[PDB]
Amino acid sequence: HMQLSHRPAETGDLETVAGFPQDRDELFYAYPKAIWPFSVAQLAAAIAERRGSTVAVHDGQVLGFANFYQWQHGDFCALGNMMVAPAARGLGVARYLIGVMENLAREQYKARLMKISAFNANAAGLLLATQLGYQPRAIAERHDPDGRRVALIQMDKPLE
Ligand SMILES: O=C(N[C@H](CO)[C@H](O)c1ccc([N+](=O)[O-])cc1)C(Cl)Cl
Ligand SMILES: O=C(N[C@H](CO)[C@H](O)c1ccc([N+](=O)[O-])cc1)C(Cl)Cl
Repeated sequence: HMQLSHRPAETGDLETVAGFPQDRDELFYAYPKAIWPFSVAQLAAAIAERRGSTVAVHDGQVLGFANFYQWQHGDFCALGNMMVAPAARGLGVARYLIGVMENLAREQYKARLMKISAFNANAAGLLLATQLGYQPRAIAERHDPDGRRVALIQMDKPLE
């Protein structure tokens, strides 16, 4: 069914990926420093600052995007910017990309651990990470775009 492949993100993918977040909450979950409306320029700025920007493809469509927020050779990487096409939610795209990013963290960065953090309102992300073997380690206070306090739940998982 949902055959998925991956490759590094390319300039040609920017518009498509920038179309993924459907509301301010979704943008905040994936890219908390971004400002709504999202734009190719904001996506390109993240890609420049980060590593490992990767897309997931199915039936000739880019359906997902992720990168590393943090990377420390021999130590850990932290997942960032997970976005999924609105017509492909709940089909395994985020799960698939997390596995790809785990492999890349192991292979390229010799990471022993992957970190995933999710904002408290992002139930789906918390639950998916839990399904994939991530455990919560800490909770940090953050603020949303309206200045309201939110909880960032910081999870991790050993790699192999
Ligand atoms: O789909 C969600 N969260 C997933 C969990 O894997 C992920 O955090 C995500 C965030 C933003 C997004 N987007 O804006 O396209 C897509 C997936 C919630 Cl918005 Cl319901
Ligand atoms: O700054 C630029 N490129 C960098 C890489 O050198 C990166 O691609 C980027 C693009 C857009 C951007 N932005 O508009 O915020 C920031 C960085 C060009 Cl606009 Cl000159």
